[PDB]
Amino acid sequence: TVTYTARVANARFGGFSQLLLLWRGSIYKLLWRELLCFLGFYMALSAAYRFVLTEGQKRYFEKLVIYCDQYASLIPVSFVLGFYVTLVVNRWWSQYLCMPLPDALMCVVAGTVHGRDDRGRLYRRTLMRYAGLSAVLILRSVSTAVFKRFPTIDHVVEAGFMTREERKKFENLNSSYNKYWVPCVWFSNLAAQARREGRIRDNSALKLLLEELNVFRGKCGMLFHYDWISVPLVYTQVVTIALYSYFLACLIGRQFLDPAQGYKDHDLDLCVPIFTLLQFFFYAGWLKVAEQLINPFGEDDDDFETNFLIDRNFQVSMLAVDEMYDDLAVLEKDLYWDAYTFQGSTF
Amino acid sequence: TVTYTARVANARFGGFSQLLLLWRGSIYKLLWRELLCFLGFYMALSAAYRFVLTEGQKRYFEKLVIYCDQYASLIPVSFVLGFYVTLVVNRWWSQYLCMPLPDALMCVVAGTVHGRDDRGRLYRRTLMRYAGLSAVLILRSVSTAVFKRFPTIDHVVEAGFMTREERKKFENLNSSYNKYWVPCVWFSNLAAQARREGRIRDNSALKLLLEELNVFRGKCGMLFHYDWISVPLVYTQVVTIALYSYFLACLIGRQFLDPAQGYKDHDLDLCVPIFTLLQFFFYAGWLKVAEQLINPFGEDDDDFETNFLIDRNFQVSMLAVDEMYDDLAVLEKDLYWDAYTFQGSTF
Amino acid sequence: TVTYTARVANARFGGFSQLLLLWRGSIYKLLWRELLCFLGFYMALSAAYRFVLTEGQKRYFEKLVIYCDQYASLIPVSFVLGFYVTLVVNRWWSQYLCMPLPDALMCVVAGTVHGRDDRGRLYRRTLMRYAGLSAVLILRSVSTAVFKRFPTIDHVVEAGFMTREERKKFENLNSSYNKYWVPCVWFSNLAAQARREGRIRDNSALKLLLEELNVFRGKCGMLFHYDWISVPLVYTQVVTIALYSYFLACLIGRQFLDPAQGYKDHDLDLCVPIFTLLQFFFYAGWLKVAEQLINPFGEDDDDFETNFLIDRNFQVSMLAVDEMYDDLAVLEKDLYWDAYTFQGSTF
Amino acid sequence: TVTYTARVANARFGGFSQLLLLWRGSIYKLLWRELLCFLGFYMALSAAYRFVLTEGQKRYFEKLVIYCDQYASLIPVSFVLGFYVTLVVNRWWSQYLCMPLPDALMCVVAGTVHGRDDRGRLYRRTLMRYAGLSAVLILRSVSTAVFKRFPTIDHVVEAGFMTREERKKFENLNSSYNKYWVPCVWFSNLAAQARREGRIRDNSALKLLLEELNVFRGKCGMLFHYDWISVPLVYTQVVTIALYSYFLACLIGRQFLDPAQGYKDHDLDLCVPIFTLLQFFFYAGWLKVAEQLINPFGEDDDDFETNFLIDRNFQVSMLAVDEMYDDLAVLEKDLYWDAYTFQGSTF
Amino acid sequence: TVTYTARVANARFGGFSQLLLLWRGSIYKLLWRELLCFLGFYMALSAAYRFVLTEGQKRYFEKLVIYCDQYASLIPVSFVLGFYVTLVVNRWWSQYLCMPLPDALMCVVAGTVHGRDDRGRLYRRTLMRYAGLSAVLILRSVSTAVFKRFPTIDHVVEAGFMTREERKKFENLNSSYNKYWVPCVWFSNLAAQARREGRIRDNSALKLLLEELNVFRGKCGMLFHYDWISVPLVYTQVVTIALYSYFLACLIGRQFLDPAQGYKDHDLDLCVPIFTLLQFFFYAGWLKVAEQLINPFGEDDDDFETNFLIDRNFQVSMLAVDEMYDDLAVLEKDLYWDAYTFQGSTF
Ligand SMILES: C[C@@H]1CC[C@@]2(OC1)O[C@H]1C[C@H]3[C@@H]4CC=C5C[C@@H](OCCC(CO)CO)CC[C@]5(C)[C@H]4CC[C@]3(C)[C@H]1[C@@H]2C
Ligand SMILES: C[C@@H]1CC[C@@]2(OC1)O[C@H]1C[C@H]3[C@@H]4CC=C5C[C@@H](OCCC(CO)CO)CC[C@]5(C)[C@H]4CC[C@]3(C)[C@H]1[C@@H]2C
Ligand SMILES: [Ca+2]
Ligand SMILES: [Ca+2]
Ligand SMILES: [Ca+2]
Ligand SMILES: [Ca+2]
Ligand SMILES: [Ca+2]
Ligand SMILES: [Cl-]
Repeated sequence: TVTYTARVANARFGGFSQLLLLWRGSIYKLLWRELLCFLGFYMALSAAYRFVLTEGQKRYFEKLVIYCDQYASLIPVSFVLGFYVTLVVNRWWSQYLCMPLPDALMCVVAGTVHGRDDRGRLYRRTLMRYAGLSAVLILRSVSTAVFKRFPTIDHVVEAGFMTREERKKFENLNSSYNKYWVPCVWFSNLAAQARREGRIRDNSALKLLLEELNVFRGKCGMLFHYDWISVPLVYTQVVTIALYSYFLACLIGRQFLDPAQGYKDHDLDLCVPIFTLLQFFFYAGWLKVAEQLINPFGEDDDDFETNFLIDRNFQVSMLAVDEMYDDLAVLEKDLYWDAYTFQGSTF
Repeated sequence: TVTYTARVANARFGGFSQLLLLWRGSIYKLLWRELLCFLGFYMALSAAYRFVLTEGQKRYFEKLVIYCDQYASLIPVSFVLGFYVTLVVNRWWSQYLCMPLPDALMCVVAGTVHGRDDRGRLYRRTLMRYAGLSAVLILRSVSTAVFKRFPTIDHVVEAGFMTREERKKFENLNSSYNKYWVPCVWFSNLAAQARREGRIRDNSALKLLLEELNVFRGKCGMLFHYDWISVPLVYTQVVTIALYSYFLACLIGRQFLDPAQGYKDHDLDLCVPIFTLLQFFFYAGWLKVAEQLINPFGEDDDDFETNFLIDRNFQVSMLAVDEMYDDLAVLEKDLYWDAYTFQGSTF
Repeated sequence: TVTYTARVANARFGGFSQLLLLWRGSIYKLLWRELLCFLGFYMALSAAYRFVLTEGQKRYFEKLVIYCDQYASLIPVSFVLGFYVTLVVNRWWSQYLCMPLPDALMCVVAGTVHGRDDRGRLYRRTLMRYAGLSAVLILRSVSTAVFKRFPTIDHVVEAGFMTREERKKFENLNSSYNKYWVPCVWFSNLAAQARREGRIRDNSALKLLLEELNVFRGKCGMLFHYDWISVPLVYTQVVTIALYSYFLACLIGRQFLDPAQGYKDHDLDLCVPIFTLLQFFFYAGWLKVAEQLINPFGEDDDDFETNFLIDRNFQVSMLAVDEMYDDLAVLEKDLYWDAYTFQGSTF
Repeated sequence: TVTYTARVANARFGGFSQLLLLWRGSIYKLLWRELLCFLGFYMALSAAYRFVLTEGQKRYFEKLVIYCDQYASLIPVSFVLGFYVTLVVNRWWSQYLCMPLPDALMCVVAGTVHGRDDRGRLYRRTLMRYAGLSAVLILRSVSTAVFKRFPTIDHVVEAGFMTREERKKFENLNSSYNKYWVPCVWFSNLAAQARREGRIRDNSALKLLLEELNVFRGKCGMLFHYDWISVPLVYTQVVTIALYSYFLACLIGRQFLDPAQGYKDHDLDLCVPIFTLLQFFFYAGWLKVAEQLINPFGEDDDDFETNFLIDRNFQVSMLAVDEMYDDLAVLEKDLYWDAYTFQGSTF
Repeated sequence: TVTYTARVANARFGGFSQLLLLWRGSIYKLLWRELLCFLGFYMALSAAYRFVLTEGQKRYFEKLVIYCDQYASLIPVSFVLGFYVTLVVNRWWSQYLCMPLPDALMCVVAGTVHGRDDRGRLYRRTLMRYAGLSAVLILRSVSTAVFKRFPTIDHVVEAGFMTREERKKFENLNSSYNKYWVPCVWFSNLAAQARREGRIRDNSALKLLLEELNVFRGKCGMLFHYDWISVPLVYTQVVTIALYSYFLACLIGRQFLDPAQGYKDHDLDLCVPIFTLLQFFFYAGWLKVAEQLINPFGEDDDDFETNFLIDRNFQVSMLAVDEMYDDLAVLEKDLYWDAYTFQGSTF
């Protein structure tokens, strides 16, 4: 993730111009290789036309150039690319919203799972750790960065998310499917035990805990579903073929022809297809943004900070339910007990 | 479902090019027959024009070709196809989200339906099996693959989803409508019996069970509703007619005319309508993707893995509520009891 | 509703071609009269030009034809029609989702309203009947088919949805507004009485009943709101005028002119405006689909099966809460007590 | 609101033609003045060109007309207008859904706030009146029609929504912000008092009451938010300027030039820019529909019936919670105790 | 925020014309500098062409002007700008809806946290202050205006949102991440203490309090998420480059050429590119609106009134839970105890 929200807080005279100087997360970084390849093929064709081909071959090449310039418009590149990019961006933001966060759960646990003794600390810490462990399991399933951080379950155990007895129980479970859900079942069982023990003081608190657990588990499952059900491969293939075929057609039909032949709209030889290069920049860049966003759990610059989120979530959960439990400041009268640096339209 | 999420985790230089070599779930697999038929008709017309027709017939054919090339644009193919494909894709993802999953229910059941004896196991297993049975009934109603797997209720009984006494009760029920909802009513009655027996320890736990059951049942009903209320037949007919009429018009108007006649934009005979073939590829492929996605419960490559989901859901449910019930590891102090391979914009 | 979901389960070679042979719910059925009228006016104009008008009148008519062919594009028909049709289709699916269903309520009632005696049956049956009666009242308010089935409240009483004492109470209520909500208030009062009687065993069950009742009542009210707040009349008028004016302009400007005059793009007299007829087919058909979908509660082929849904809902509700109450098969060990015809991307 | 839902229940041969004869809520009513002004300016320019200007001035005017006809397309009128109108329509339907309705609250109150004596009637009536009063306060804040009906709080008191003691408490509250929320706090306090008194029999009923109250209050607040956060003024200014500049350009460039000069596409003087008038009709009408819908709480024909809704809501609430409380017909066996005027795709 | 909702309550003859005279929040204010710069560069180029260049240089410049006028259309400015602006506007309204409001919480607290003594006042005031403090912490994290108002935590303490003992606890918490969530954990702990003390009379009231707290905390977290996950930098760069390159191309290709050369569509020298200036106005203004809306928490005219909302929320919360607690007017019979200044379609 490359944040620039502060740089654009106000609409200024040089508003988005200063963002053109950024390299990390930029279009230049994603596109300079493809732009160089396109320019190289174009200049190879141009050099062949200018220096290699004979006169009759040049006339045939000019006819082919005019033909391909005229009929390259039949490719619905904008049509297919717009549909694809809209689909990808919608999936991208939805996938970000699907990352499980322990904040609601840690608030409920701190308010509902009681006891200053070691057993209450154990209960709260273990419930939050089960939530974090489910998040880690699904994230290493769906994110290449998290997988590189946790390539084995041994790594997860060594990171403190799973104990060794829990590891024995986890691997002893007979299932051929992804086991990210197992800590959620552990959470339900442990919450039931805590309620039966009296650590959870009422059935409504247990119900609230289970509801928040199910929200968290639903987010994990939604991450799994997005990972499994890709954007349909046929759409990806079609948009890739549209871009490729259109720009090969442009490699042919955007060539500068000899102005001495008097071809219409061919009388200025600039030797560099600046507008064709710009059009490639925009269309291929749109496709590259979809390429980067289609799996936001990879290791692109603008891909989500999954490992950072894991660390933040674990630290904040443990702070909230262990250090902060029953640790309020004394009830104090505030400053305005006895009370800077629109009403409506029709009034 | 053809997953390629890992292949596109990062935006690479050969980003989507390597996906063009895939055959299963590809545009080539869905479109090669139609492309061959279009090319065959085009070449039949071209051969007739080149070898069969007389000179005056050729002149009339050339006039007709110019006319149809000019006025084929009056067909709003892009207009109708874009609307249709957007509608289909939205319905497709919504339908995937409507498939019932037992994960929330299994967590609630494991946390709320109690007893290590055989009767508690029976309660938990039977509740999860009722959920799975409702899912199977609606899926065999709406999915051709699931129907081929369960062509009769006898098959459902032999798969273990329904017992024979339950089969007698099920077929003895007098209804002319789909009975997918019956196991949900069985679930409500059994949950009430469990609460009355004391296996469910509180009324809030029963309420949570019923709420999750109603979420599951609503997903089953939404599957039924999507199956019943098709995309309006008139839209399908209109987009099919638009594509067909436009490409018959192109079969006429994209023909290569004799360059000796000096017709404008007709001076290069390439003998193969490469750009017309590409345009057919893209437009007919868009329509074929809608065709494949319109019923995502069939047996296309990218159709949903309904039978796999049935098997996974049943196995995971039975694991969660029977093997994993009250089977926690002992409460253990974690690694960070005494504590790898952004704050905000305005700060 | 004309369902064809099974016919399109798989994307086949003759995928959507076989749907072109359907008549019920088809574009041909909705559009053949308008297409005939357009063709008749076109041929009347063509006959007048070919046989009636003098030479100077023909020259003026040709100038007018060229003018209207050129400047008919100034009408933003595609612009207005696309907006209108998207709005209509979104409202259409939302309206289908707003039809009240008793399934959640019948599950809750079967699980919460208890007693095998006649009084418990009376309670459950009456609660489900109040829900069904509210649905019937709003549906006959908003659906012409349901109104034809229930043109008076006497018809509703004779159908068994309302008793005669309930009819006296209902008509004795002093209100000038639609009374569809009255059975929902009856439902709340009866649920409160059942809880006070002990038939509902706990306050959380009563709360769940009231929440599901409020979901049902909200769906009825949303049906009323969609019926009241039409698509803005000005949009309907504007799109109708756009279509009409554009196609009158085409009646003028698509006429075949005498090829002997050497007008550009006028040298082939086909005598039948096949592409203009196709364009009318597509644009007027789009408008006709919006026309049919704008009120999905009428008696069009693809309009919702409201009376079928009423009958199904009543039958299923009465089955669920009366025949199926406390009628479980004995708890039996399933087939897999001692256990046919993807893990993740980063693994 | 101008309802025509019944007129379009079925797609008929004269489907939308009969809606063109309506005047209230029509495009003609909203647009005839602007259309007359545009036509008057056009005819003033045409008269000046035809009768006033000299020959050289006519030649310069013709050159200017050709220039402005060519380059008026550079104004992205369709681009900006489509975005703006989509935004406005989405906000419009969302704003309608945000109007608070007391139906859920009246059902809950009738089912939960008990007592046939005068005190129970007082409780139920006062709770529903607090809800209605909050609705009235926010509506007179946001709706000009409701403000004209209630220009002072004295008018609200005289309408029976607020008592005089409540008026003293209301105006004695020290706040510079809109006080629409005050009756909701009164509602919470009164519900707590009723529960403490025993009129509300259980804590779950109180919780349900507070949840429905918070839904109602959230709808009131959402009305306030929509009133405050307008569609960004810069979008309104930009679309207004786009329309105005484009149609001034058309006033210049759509003028009929002397056909004797042989200007291309200028050889038929119709003296009336029928297609330009139609284009103005459609584009300016689109803008006028956005103008009417942007504040749906004004006094346009298609603006919401806010005062009617206030009256209906108050009457129905008082009927539901006072006249209908504990006023059920005796539990009676229905007609089908001993039982007119689709199963699935894969079956 | 620049509200003009009242000015557009009705669609009037001078409907949006009167909004063109506004300066604050206007397009003129956001765009006059860029428009002046574009016009200055255009006139510099025009002066060079008219007065500086030689005849052969003029001919080459004219050829370049024609080339750039023709091929500047290859830049998909409308394509990229429309996508970007739609994304920005959707994020903008979602971000407004994400601002936390204490209204639901203050209603619940006033109805559930009891006691007229000083301790009950302390409880209610402190809970509402914790909510407000969480809102302030996240807002100063995400909003530059709120940060300028609260550049240090000392400023927050001096504003009364945080006490000094709470400040010691807050800074003593060991975390490297944003601590906006800490007052929510304080809220949960204090609510648990109040329930254990008997100030909260039932477990369902505590559950409702925790649910509303979690809604509030989720809104704060969603503000953090929107601040962190910017609109992808590559989209911003691409749209900025598209606009810039297109309008530099127009600086070249919109130049008025010498009409004596007889270039087609170059025969009227107006010396001022009025239509090019208008096109720049619209396209660059669209981009500037996205620029202003992309971070709606800055200090633009139409940016949200975050500090006003902070003050309003705190004042209203303290009024609702302290001044208004258990302060009802006596239950009084209303005016209509013994009872001004549509039924359905199918009836
Ligand atoms: C861009 C993409 C990559 C490269 C490439 O694909 C697309 O670009 C294509 C363009 C082709 C050339 C077009 C024109 C001619 C003239 C012809 O002359 C006929 C005889 C003559 C004598 O009188 C009649 O007038 C000889 C062949 C030649 C040079 C083609 C060679 C192959 C080329 C380079 C193709 C190559 C594979
Ligand atoms: C399609 C919709 C329904 C029908 C209809 O509306 C639109 O279509 C319109 C077309 C009109 C005709 C256009 C051309 C001429 C030539 C003119 O000749 C001038 C003199 C001449 C002598 O030298 C100068 O050259 C005489 C009149 C005539 C025939 C029009 C008659 C009315 C018609 C049929 C209109 C009719 C009401
Ligand atoms: Ca990525
Ligand atoms: Ca399929
Ligand atoms: Ca209809
Ligand atoms: Ca209005
Ligand atoms: Ca801003
Ligand atoms: Cl609850």
